[PDB]
Amino acid sequence: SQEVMKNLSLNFGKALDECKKEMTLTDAINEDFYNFWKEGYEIKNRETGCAIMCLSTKLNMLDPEGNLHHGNAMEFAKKHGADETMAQQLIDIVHGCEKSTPANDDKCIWTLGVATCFKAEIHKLNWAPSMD
Ligand SMILES: COc1nccnc1CC(C)C
Ligand SMILES: COc1nccnc1CC(C)C
Repeated sequence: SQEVMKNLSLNFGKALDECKKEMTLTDAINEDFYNFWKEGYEIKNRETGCAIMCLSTKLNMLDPEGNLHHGNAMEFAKKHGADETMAQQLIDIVHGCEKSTPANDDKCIWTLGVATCFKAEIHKLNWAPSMD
């Protein structure tokens, strides 16, 4: 549900400010986060992939190679209002996109691709939120 996905994204984003400092990241990234769930919007900045990976890691959802920890990702979904069935769905999508996205040494870019694949799957389900 959109409503859930809205709360997830707001909460995934909360620690952005800490990552900064910790990464040297710019304001191109805030424009990418602000626009993320916009239909057809396309993330072009490498450094936004870096920021997602830093956020996910800080939430214990990511191993040091960029892959999803499925258990921890379920725990994060459930903490923010996803029931079981929605959470496991979110998980099957990230995992599916992990498998489909070309492998890449550049974790930041690979993370872009996964996050793009994910966003597209979520619009398809009619779950992408309107983030004011
Ligand atoms: C795990 O990452 C997430 N999980 C659920 C919802 N939103 C995101 C992130 C965004 C949009 C930055
Ligand atoms: C956990 O969220 C994530 N984990 C790894 C890479 N990308 C994201 C964003 C998604 C899944 C949209």
